[PDB]
Amino acid sequence: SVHIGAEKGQIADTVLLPGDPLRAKFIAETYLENVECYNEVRGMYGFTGTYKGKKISVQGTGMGVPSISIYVNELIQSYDVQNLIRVGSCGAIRKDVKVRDVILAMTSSTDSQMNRVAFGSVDFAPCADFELLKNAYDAAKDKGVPVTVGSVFTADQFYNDDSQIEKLAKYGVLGVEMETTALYTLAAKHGRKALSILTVSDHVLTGEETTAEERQTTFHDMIDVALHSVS
Amino acid sequence: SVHIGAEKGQIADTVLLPGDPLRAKFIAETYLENVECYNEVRGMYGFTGTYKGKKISVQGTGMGVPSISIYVNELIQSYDVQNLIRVGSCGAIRKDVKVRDVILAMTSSTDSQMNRVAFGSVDFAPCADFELLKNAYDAAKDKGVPVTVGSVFTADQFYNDDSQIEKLAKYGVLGVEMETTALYTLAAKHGRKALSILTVSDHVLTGEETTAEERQTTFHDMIDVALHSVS
Amino acid sequence: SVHIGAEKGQIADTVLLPGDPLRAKFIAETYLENVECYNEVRGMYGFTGTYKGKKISVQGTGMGVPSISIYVNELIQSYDVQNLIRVGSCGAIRKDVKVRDVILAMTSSTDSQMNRVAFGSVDFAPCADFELLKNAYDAAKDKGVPVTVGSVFTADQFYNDDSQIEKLAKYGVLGVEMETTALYTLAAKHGRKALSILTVSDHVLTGEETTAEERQTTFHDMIDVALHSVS
Amino acid sequence: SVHIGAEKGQIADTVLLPGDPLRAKFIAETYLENVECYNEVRGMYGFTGTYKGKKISVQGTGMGVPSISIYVNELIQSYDVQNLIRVGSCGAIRKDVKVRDVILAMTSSTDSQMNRVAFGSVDFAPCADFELLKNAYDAAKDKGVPVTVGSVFTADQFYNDDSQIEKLAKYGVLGVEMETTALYTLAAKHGRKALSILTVSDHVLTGEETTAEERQTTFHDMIDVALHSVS
Amino acid sequence: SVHIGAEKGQIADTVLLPGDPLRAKFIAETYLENVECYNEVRGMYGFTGTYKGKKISVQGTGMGVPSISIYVNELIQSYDVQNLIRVGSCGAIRKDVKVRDVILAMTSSTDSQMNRVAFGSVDFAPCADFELLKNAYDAAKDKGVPVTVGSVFTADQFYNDDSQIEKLAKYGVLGVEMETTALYTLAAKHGRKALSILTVSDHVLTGEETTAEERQTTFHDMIDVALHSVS
Amino acid sequence: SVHIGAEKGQIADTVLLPGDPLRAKFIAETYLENVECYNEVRGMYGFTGTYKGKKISVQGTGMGVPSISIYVNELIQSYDVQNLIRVGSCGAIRKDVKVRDVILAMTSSTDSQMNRVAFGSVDFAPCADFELLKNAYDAAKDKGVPVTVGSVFTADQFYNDDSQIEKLAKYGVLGVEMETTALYTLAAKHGRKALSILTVSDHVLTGEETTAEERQTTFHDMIDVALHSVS
Ligand SMILES: Nc1nc2c(nc(Br)n2[C@@H]2O[C@H](CO)[C@@H](O)[C@H]2O)c(=O)[nH]1
Ligand SMILES: Nc1nc2c(nc(Br)n2[C@@H]2O[C@H](CO)[C@@H](O)[C@H]2O)c(=O)[nH]1
Ligand SMILES: Nc1nc2c(nc(Br)n2[C@@H]2O[C@H](CO)[C@@H](O)[C@H]2O)c(=O)[nH]1
Ligand SMILES: Nc1nc2c(nc(Br)n2[C@@H]2O[C@H](CO)[C@@H](O)[C@H]2O)c(=O)[nH]1
Ligand SMILES: Nc1nc2c(nc(Br)n2[C@@H]2O[C@H](CO)[C@@H](O)[C@H]2O)c(=O)[nH]1
Ligand SMILES: Nc1nc2c(nc(Br)n2[C@@H]2O[C@H](CO)[C@@H](O)[C@H]2O)c(=O)[nH]1
Repeated sequence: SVHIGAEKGQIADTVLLPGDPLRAKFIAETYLENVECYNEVRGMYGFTGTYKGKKISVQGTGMGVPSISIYVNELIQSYDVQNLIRVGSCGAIRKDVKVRDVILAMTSSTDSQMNRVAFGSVDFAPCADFELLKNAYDAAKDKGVPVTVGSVFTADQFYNDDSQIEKLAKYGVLGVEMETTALYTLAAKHGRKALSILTVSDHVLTGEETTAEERQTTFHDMIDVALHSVS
Repeated sequence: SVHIGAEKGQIADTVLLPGDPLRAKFIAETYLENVECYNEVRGMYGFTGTYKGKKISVQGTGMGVPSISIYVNELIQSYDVQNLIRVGSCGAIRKDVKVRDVILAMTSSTDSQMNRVAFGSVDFAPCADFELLKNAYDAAKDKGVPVTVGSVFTADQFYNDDSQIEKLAKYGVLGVEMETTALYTLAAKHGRKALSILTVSDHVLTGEETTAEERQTTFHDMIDVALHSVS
Repeated sequence: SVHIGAEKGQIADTVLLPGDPLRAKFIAETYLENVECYNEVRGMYGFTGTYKGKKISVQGTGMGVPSISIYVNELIQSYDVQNLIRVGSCGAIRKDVKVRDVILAMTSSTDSQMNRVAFGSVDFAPCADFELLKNAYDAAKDKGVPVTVGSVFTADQFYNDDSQIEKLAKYGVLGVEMETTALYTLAAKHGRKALSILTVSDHVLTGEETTAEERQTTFHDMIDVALHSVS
Repeated sequence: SVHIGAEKGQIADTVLLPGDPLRAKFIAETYLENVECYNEVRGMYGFTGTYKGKKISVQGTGMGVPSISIYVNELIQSYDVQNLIRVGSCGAIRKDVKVRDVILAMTSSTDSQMNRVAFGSVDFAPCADFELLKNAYDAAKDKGVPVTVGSVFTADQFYNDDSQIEKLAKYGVLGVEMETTALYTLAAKHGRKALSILTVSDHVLTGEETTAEERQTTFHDMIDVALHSVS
Repeated sequence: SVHIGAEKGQIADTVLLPGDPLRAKFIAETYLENVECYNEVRGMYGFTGTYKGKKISVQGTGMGVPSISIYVNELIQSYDVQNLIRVGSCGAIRKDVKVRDVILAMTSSTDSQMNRVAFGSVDFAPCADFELLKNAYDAAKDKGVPVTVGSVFTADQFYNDDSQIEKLAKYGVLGVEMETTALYTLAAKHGRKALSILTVSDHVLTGEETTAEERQTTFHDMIDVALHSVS
Repeated sequence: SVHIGAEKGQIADTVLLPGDPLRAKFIAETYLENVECYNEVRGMYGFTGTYKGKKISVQGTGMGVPSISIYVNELIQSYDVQNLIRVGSCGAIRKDVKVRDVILAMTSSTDSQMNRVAFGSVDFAPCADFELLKNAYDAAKDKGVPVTVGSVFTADQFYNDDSQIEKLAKYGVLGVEMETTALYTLAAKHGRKALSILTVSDHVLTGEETTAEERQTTFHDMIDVALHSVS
């Protein structure tokens, strides 16, 4: 595989997908037993290890549809990965999305052309794998972790003169990130399972920041939910 | 309201949405107590009645994004309707979608331009209200009704020289109907709740028909699921 | 035929196409001899009968490109229908379109994606069959019925936050309805003949309503023109 | 006016619009009394003269939407031109369009982006002014000149690897030229009157050429029809 | 060749491409030895002659993507033309583009659909042939003629209610003309060499005109640069 | 600045832009004096150091329009960067592009929607800053490094079922990468200077790989050209 320097078997059925390869390192080393690094290519670290005696891998994706598509493609095609879970965050675009909320994306809107390229006059709506979604949801409820289930917006431009998120907020969209559409689309295409779990980095519309302590907590809940949504 | 001849209060918080106004009549009269017809405009019958002592209405929608949008718009704007549930069927486009399956749409793809008109370079992904979805799902599981959760395709043309459903099947899309995108989009826009529950009228790709008896059963399960997903 | 429960021969060469299936019933029973109903499917009534000893049928279409396309498709493919005439109304978008005017559409603009789906980078301009147009025009002139000949706009959304009709008015477009583009496109594709004849339900831009009496008259003139444009 | 070197009044209410400025010269000098040339700018000759004691002008347009738009724009804006009549030819794309036929375009399809630029998600259908159309039609019938009334295709590329005219033929489109959409669109926008009258230069699909003698005749009929459609 | 009445060999490897066929005549007769006119078709004059003992031709193109595409297509396909150089002018859309500047276009933006037709979801960026570009640049520098190298905008509409040139100026685009995209695209497609050299007819945004004397000079420099960029 | 943890002044006027943050480290440490790392955020290392007594920085960009846009945006907005030079490689899509060639992109095509989002019906052609281009070209020629000047294709999908590069090759496009369009577009928008210099990682169409030794050499020439194109 071109972008991942690993061997047959070095990668688990379940990969967790942060955007930052340093959060990849942090996650593995903080949460997992007998950790191994399998990829050092391009600094986009991946790691396999164990959680409750079950194998789990953690691969960085980079930022943007185009970067994540690369990793998801190779993970699926070259390493027969079965379940794929994005664990990152997003800018919240609604007031009712609270900074302690954990978002489970049923679907994703986008200004990426990726789907228009393949489909033309169809708006393809990507779709989370429901069984993973239900699991993650259950895992949250049973521990009373605050959870919201709805849609997000996979953007191409972080800095965006022509942002239409105001209109997206008005249609119930929860927050904007930059990966989900690609994950959900590529996974479904290959008959695989995928889900994005997200925390709120800030409220983008009402301006305000969230604190370091608030981020640590919700981060930690995201990884918890992800892990138990699986074991 | 232009298309519905009813009075303030004559319509419930929860409306069920068949496409056929004669299935609207059938549903109400078969399932509901002390039934009343409130709309005779254009033959697109609507009915309010009672189920387990709780008010429920049933309004026909017509076929197509443009027709349902009319009814959904008026129901929401003129009659402050809170929950909206499409109960119809669809052509299945995958082999693994069985003729006894009951489909709960998390989202919908489309070749309707309705969203491109409002959004331009965004693929808007419509999103089912999750709380209704979960309810309907639970209601099925607890009675052991076979249920599938995924996406569908809201088409504009029934007869379609340029059908791309083959490609849609390959991405996990379950079946094609002609209403969901509109329901989900208009509902979310108005901060309301919506869901499409669907049965399989036929397999469109593998050609074969389903029998009258198979349709009666699954139909009956759809209305059951809808009702209990609410009470 | 899937949507029409009729037998070979039960449907005439010339079908008149109201949107409302109750105007279908009204028209037939008010204007035609030895009337027969051939379709009760979905409440979308169709009727064959006689006018001046010549067979004429009247089929409801529903509202929207997607609904009418269904009926037009089946009428053409399953019942070898030769001439198709939409008789409905429209919202007028110009001041010079008077509430007593009868509109004959030479062509139609649209925000439906139906043609973009089939054609891509082509703006397909649908085209009325001229021989029917000329007839209808003659039939009006010879009785001195006020008649206007120009274009309309086939819309997808009745209620439309992103309405561009102001700009359409400025280019001479007369009024907005929701069926013509589909009729004209499907008819021409099958080497058949089609025409939309329309009355003014209201002025949409200058706001004002038209009265019940004004509508009865112009309605009656529309059906007159349609019938004589044929006999 | 930038592209036309003429003075207030030097140009008539009725301008005839060939594409070739040498057919402009030919037309005027062959058909008109006391001829005057008013424009020599860019070689795109225009001429005013008299026909049956009534003033008529004849201005070359060039080939393509972009060129004709220039001349039509200036003629309308700078010289208050009221009626505009394209007299050129086209490649026929249907077998039933005979080489002696004279085409009156009710409307025009296009791959020009001109309308998509102004309108976005609307397919704008340009529309001939009916009163001119009727006149031209009458003028043909009364002299028994063979005449067809339908649509054409305004193309951007003469030589076209991606030609979709095969599909356009199947929808009843008669022939392809390169000016009409622009004429009809700009004229209607300015509350003016326009019409394209066309002869068949060749059959494009069935390959075959038409002879010099056949072209002279039909040409001559086109100019005849145009003139009498006015006097 | 359909649009050019010339014989095998009558046209040089290097053709200069003004838009005006009268500037074509002027150029040849002012700059070239033993001049011959080979095309009189449609008034779009072409001329072959000699400059410093080397053959050079000069063909008018008309205005617009669609017109120039015709001439470029035939010149390339029918007369095996190798180098093609547009010598015209443009409206400047930036303050820093001075009225004495000579523009060499590396590339061109457009609202023509020509490339979208062939490519769909790709923005094709046309590309000047660099060897010609470098030559022309050198030829300017060595004589100290003021020269700017950047991009332009090939527009379809001269008069443009929906002009986006303000936004184009902000991205460094230098000026607007109506031919370059077509030249560069068709030339590259046929493995040929092309370049647009342009003078400033006016500043379009800041309104002001340039004088007749300023135009004569820069014109003369354009033709100079073109010729020496070749000998 | 959100994505780069550096202080005012820590970053030079001239930044070199590899995609791989490990090639960023390699480049700096191999080519530059008194090297300093200023960014460790996300593993996307940036470094400032000295070359021939002049300050030069080297920042990784990630893969894809969306990732590079982030870094370019911050570098320009937060650190007033003046010149930006992408030094990476690309898949060659033409036979005449030799594995030892060094590509200087005058412009870039794309299937990214980034520009369509901002521009709509315009194909925006991004444009390299010519002064940097000329420098880099000169620097190559004077040392006799093999250099090609033309266009490339900025793709969104590395793995691409719907690849149109075959058609792009036919129009002279040299190779496909994933960053240039974004660089050139964002740089020009902010009145800055940018250039992509590229080596050939493989021939994508004719299949064959290039060797490790061939890559080391051309890589080394790319960095050489970049540096001297500046000093
Ligand atoms: N567009 C956008 N992306 C965001 C935002 N906050 C975050 Br964390 N992201 C994510 O973080 C990366 C860029 O910061 C991308 O992967 C996004 O998924 C935001 O406020 N806006
Ligand atoms: N496009 C499409 N629509 C279908 C199909 N089967 C059914 Br029931 N429908 C639904 O039935 C109506 C038309 O028959 C529309 O509302 C659709 O929701 C099908 O096989 N294809
Ligand atoms: N969009 C639109 N459609 C209209 C209007 N008035 C009428 Br009657 N219609 C027609 O009536 C149906 C919806 O009311 C559609 O079939 C349209 O053809 C109007 O003011 N606007
Ligand atoms: N695209 C196209 N245009 C044609 C054709 N025949 C003729 Br005459 N034209 C017209 O002639 C000019 C180019 O030859 C354009 O103005 C068109 O209006 C044809 O076969 N194809
Ligand atoms: N759109 C546009 N085209 C221009 C302008 N100035 C000139 Br000279 N042109 C060129 O001149 C012709 C129309 O006047 C076209 O070929 C353009 O190349 C201008 O200010 N705007
Ligand atoms: N699409 C594409 N990108 C390529 C290729 N070879 C290379 Br190195 N790249 C570049 O390398 C990264 C992905 O491998 C992207 O940044 C591209 O710029 C190729 O053959 N195809």
